[PDB]
Amino acid sequence: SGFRKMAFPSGKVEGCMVQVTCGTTTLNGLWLDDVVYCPRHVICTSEDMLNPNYEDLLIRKSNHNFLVQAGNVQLRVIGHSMQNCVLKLKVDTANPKTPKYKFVRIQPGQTFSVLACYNGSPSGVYQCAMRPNFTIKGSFLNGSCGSVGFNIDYDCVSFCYMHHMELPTGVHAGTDLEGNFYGPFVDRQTAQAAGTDTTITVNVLAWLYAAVINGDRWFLNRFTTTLNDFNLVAMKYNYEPLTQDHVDILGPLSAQTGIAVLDMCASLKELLQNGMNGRTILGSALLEDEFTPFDVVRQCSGVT
Amino acid sequence: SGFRKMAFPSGKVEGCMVQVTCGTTTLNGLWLDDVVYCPRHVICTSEDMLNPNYEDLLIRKSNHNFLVQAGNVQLRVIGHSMQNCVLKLKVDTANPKTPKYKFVRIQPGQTFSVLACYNGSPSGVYQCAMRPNFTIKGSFLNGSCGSVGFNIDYDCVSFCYMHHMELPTGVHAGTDLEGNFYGPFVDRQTAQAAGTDTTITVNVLAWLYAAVINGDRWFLNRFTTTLNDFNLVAMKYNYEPLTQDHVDILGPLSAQTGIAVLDMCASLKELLQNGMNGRTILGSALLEDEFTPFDVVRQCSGVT
Ligand SMILES: COc1ccc2cncc(NC(=O)Cc3cccc(Cl)c3)c2c1
Ligand SMILES: COc1ccc2cncc(NC(=O)Cc3cccc(Cl)c3)c2c1
Repeated sequence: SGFRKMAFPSGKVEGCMVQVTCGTTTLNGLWLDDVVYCPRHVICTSEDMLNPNYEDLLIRKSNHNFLVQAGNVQLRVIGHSMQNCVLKLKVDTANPKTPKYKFVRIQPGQTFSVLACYNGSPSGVYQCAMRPNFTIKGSFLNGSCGSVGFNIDYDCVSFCYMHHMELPTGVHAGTDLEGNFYGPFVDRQTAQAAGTDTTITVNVLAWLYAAVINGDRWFLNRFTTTLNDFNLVAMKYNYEPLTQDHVDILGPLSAQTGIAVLDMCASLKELLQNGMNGRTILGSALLEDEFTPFDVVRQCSGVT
Repeated sequence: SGFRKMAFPSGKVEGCMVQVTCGTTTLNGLWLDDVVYCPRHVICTSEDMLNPNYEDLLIRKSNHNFLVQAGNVQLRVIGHSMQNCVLKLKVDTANPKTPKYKFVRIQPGQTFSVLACYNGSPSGVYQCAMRPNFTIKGSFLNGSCGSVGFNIDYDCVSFCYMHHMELPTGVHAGTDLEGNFYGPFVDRQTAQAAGTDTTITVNVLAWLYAAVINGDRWFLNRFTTTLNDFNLVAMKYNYEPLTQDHVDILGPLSAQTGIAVLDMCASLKELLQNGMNGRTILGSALLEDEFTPFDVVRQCSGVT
């Protein structure tokens, strides 16, 4: 038993973390095979950060201008390209520690592990979620740019996120590994609307199943509800609307506990309308939405 | 900005995770140099788990009975010894991936990262704290025995915890790497008193400093307090008594924010006497005590 905000082991990812220096700026790069991926804002200076002409800024750059360092050994840059908002630097050596990897674009509400890095050195790892508004609530400081988010299935690392920017609101915005930002965000030091963020309902329901599995049952009740009635309650409390696909994904947890998904919806409806009344669920005084149904299954079954 | 329950990168630790099989039982081992450390309850069977005679059970065992597996390759056991509640199996090969390591016994209130493993395979990593009552609130399933807790300074892994047991209350008990349990716990399937657990006050104060550093200031007030007055409040709310040593350790965070430790104590006194009033601090509706002053400094400064 026990329920923690568990991240994937970062080992396979530490072996890809490099330091990228361009001009006066240093950020993190992801060395996979003979390519180093990093945020394109490495070619920028403070003056041009308000609205940079990335194509023009990259033109004044040659392979020898980009300095890629892997721990201590210098990598030789033989090619440079800009793919959306990332630079792909072809290096003459393939990373001996490259794991089996995929570049995947996650959906909002999905979770992943983040390995925060500074100067190519990892400092920590935390599990987080792609918010419905495409922001992430991470922990990032200056120099954390280039830190990646990922998921791990058996031996394959699916890279899903690269950190680029911190919004004035303190939340974080970044891209997939092909350079496409999640959300409407652009790599300019300009004020940007993060958007209205909602609560990932299916994740809160999955965490309620995780609570029952781990002994917390006080929130269970003699009531049930329909998808329609629950969705009216969810709309009032800024929760993502529940669909039959969400109910289907909660099938495994519903079968393990023997609690129908609409009976768990009725418990969540009561928790929303009445609050926690000073109590806790899994050590928390608020409803948690950063555990997908898959995360709860993995943690309560012990998939390695 | 941002404040997460960040764990150390698990890379250096994954390279030491082995699988130990003895008889019908399988648990995790820590392969450092030519020794594999694991919980001694690997030599037990269900019948003798109520009160095992470990000395007698180990006598019926020879080096060839212990099966140590590192990923896929089998290790050759040339020596076996029992040190308190851990077995030290001398293997003929030194772990090529052994990091610079220390075996340290942490104090209650200290934090560490845990790499949960099953069959020698890591599954996740989470940051947690040694509770004042010497239990840990981890996430462990059957087969998680042998999973270690650690801290990392530069390149040195300080191993501080080895998981042995889950108490009937769902909390976890384990040992240091010399086989000494933290707390009064023994490796027997017997009901054991976990003890009264208190809230690590200096950690809650450190997290309040982390809240101010990251924009959350609603809890700050026009009041101050003495060590004595604050300690009366802490006693009523089952918080660890604050000492001048705790105040001294909060010196760096007090200097960064410019908020005197006794003014932050007065804010905590109000939060305890009045609750959060439905609000949150760093995304939480309760007072957090699993971030030491060092953790807050590391996370808000970016030590790699
Ligand atoms: C300067 O202080 C910080 C603190 C925390 C930080 C956390 N994440 C990122 C940082 N910097 C940037 O976002 C730099 C930047 C600016 C505009 C557009 C783009 Cl793509 C990048 C951070 C800086
Ligand atoms: C059998 O199910 C579980 C579930 C979660 C579990 C989480 N941690 C540990 C487990 N097992 C034990 O503690 C085995 C045991 C028993 C008595 C004394 C000692 Cl030293 C060891 C777990 C078992």
